Order: sequence, then structure tokens, then C-alpha cells
Amino acid sequence: DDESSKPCCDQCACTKSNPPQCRCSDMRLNSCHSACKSCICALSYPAQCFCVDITDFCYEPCKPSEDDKEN
Repeated sequence: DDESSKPCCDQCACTKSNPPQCRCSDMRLNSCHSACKSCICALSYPAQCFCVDITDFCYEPCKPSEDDKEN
């Protein structure tokens, strides 16, 4: 964890593998950012983007908060 540009998320989807895989921030009807690995994008209307980046825990949704649930 460095700056506040931590890779956040919005959508979450995992698959049963070994170990399991987990791609979050799957689709977005706009554009991604520089917080993923490599995002594919269609600069055509309706704009579209995808993050082929995958992890093993699904980053939490965006807009964190210690009031909700974060120990």
C-alpha cells in the first residue's frame, strides 16, 4: 500500500480453480484507470472498458470506510 491511489473496485466475480481466481472491477461502461494491470478499452460510443487483471481476494468496493466493516 503506497499512495491513496489504492486499486479499488466496483464489481466482483470469482471462479472455482486451484487456487481460485478472482477478477474484480470486471466491466465498466466508460474507462478504467492506471490502478489495474492492463485494461482493454473501446474508445467508441458507447465507451467500454475491461480489466483483465486478476487477484485472489477481490478488491473491496470503492469508497472505503472504518465505520462499515474494516476492523
